[PDB]
Amino acid sequence: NKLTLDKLDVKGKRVVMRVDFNVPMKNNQITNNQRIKAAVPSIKFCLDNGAKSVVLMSHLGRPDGVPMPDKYSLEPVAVELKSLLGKDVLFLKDCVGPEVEKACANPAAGSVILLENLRFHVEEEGKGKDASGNKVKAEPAKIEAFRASLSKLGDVYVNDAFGTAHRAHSSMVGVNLPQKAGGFLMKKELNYFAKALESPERPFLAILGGAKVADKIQLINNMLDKVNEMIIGGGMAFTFLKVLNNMEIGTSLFDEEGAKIVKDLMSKAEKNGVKITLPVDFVTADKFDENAKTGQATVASGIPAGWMGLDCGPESSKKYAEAVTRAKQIVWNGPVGVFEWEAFARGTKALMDEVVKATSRGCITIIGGGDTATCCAKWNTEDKVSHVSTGGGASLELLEGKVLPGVDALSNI
Repeated sequence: NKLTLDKLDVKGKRVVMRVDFNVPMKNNQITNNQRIKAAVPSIKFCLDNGAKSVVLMSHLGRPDGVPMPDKYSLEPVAVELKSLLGKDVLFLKDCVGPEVEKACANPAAGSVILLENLRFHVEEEGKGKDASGNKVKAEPAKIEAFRASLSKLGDVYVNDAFGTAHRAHSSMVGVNLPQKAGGFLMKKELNYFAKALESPERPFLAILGGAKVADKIQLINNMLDKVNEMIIGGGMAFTFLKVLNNMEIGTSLFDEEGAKIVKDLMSKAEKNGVKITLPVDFVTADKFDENAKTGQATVASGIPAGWMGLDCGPESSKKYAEAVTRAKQIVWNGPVGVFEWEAFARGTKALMDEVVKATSRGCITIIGGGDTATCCAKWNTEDKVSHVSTGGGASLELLEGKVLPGVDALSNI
């Protein structure tokens, strides 16, 4: 088992903390601060408990190992963190090197420091692209030196970067300090998912939605071994329906590879006892546009040639709601329509309504990061579900039954 922050003594200690501050940005400003807010409990605990410093490190975006200060700087995050903490945050223009080590060597007590984007250095990922666009690999001596440098910035290490936990990057697995502790966010996220996977309240419903089938196959198979019911929604559903029901789907997404295995998936579900709920009706569009002409369809009518399905219809929302009603635990990963466009948002919104009502009556409702978490912000329901994950990719890994290097790298207890 793993060391965690609650058991760590930080008094008079410099804490180097990996966080996931890889927040959505637009035009040099933050569009969603949840990832930042999510780390505050760990940071506050360190400060409250006497830490000399807290040195925060993260990536932002995918600069691919070249400094891109004008495009992918973490400077705005520092400003936002200050607002959230109500305490000053010193932003450094790099993450390693002699000046950074000196700045972090013995700061004034209580100092909060945010380093520049780790991914400005190829050593963080271990690979990248040069300024010319060439793929490159980092060199071993250089990668060790990068890790050594980060390790100097603190006396103890905390990893609260749940969002990044799937990445075996230098900041994430390569810090060499005597104590390497999981932070409060890391703990909370893992604990929600482990329980869902291992010991769920039942019935356990998974709601999976998305465009493709092919890239959810490990997810669906693993989940089919854990759940009692599954809703398969969004664009991916058309593959199941074309295969299963001989449905005419028009220009709707169709996954040729996935089509090959739909029956195998259904057969597994039937063997395991899992009830599969697919959509039975749709909102149609003449093209993939917010302002497309719209229509309605059912599995039986088909979708007319040249049209595409972009949301489920009211009959599907009904059927989805029945499954939600039965559930004692829910994991929801994926919207069931093109939620960012009004004409195609009704299915997702209705489903959100149901999940919120479920929570109120004791359902454990866990919302996967990414698009599903985005819907929670959009519709202001972040506090009306049990858990809104900060980590869409990381949580998909957990849902697929895979290990997280970021976790595994922590100190054993």
